[PDB]
Amino acid sequence: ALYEFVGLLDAHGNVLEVNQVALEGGGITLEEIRGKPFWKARWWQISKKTEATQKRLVETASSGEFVRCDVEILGKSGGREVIAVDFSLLPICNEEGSIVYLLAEGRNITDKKKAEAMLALK
Amino acid sequence: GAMALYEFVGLLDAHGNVLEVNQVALEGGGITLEEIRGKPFWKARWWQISKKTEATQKRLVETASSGEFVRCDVEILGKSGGREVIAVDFSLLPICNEEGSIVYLLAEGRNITDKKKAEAMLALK
Repeated sequence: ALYEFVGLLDAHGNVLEVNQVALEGGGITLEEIRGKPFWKARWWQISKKTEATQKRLVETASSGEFVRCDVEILGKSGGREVIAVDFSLLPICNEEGSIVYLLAEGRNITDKKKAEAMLALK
Repeated sequence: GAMALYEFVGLLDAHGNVLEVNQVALEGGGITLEEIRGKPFWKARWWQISKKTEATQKRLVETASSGEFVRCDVEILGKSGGREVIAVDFSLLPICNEEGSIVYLLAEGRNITDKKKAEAMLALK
């Protein structure tokens, strides 16, 4: 559905723009994180594993690969509280096909109706 | 400095309705996001120098909405809270999702006013 959180990154994952709702959820101001890697921002700082995971998702998108996965973030009450989020990274190319930005999107799934994945039988 | 690499940017939906705009663009136009959110980009005050400028921006957004990349120079009410005209190198990038469907348009612009002034001076014969 239309995102709840959204951010624009350059192709190295550095933060360019972030909507107010995401900044309020993480307890972060844009000026504090702008120009620096997205994985360093507080949303991704539950642990060294969550940080590393997000750096890896940014590397995958920076390569042209679309990312979608459920993740946990410090994303509620000014960075105090963990929420689960459906998270996506869209590589944005220019007319020649070179990746120039990344779009980070998320929606809070903490109250979303419990859903079943499609699992292979084999 | 380090951040000079980017100036105005906005995120539109696939039909050009406004979703997000950065503060440099809003302050330069004297516009708040709430006056323009969910309504066509070409109705926002940057593009209202005349009916011509508005009609061209609507064409540019329809071009990008069809999946084509747009870049060209334009003039906007984009300095001193919308009070002054600046020339801008303006681009719209259609953004596709994983299935290849257009989901958003990225609007970017850089102020090239001093740049055109300099080109005109170097052009003097």
